[PDB]
Amino acid sequence: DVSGTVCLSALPPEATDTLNLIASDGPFPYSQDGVTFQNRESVLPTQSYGYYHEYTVITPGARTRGTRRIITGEATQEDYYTGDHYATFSLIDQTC
Repeated sequence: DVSGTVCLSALPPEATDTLNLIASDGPFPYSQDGVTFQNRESVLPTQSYGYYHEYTVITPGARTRGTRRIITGEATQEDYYTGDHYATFSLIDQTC
């Protein structure tokens, strides 16, 4: 299930950066950014394979990819933020 909605302005500034790269279709910091997200645990609504894609939300000072990501849904303005490594998700509202 989705944990409600959250304004983009209420997320880390890196979330905004990630959405800007997605808008320009890259380039991304990680060649894997953009890979299909399976939604294997069905946390997000059920959709066909390829409906979702995952992108890194950089964590300051991290040597790894961290636990922050943005999962895009193919629908317009459909984006999910996870700060706990795919455990929970919140719908991102870019209008606030």
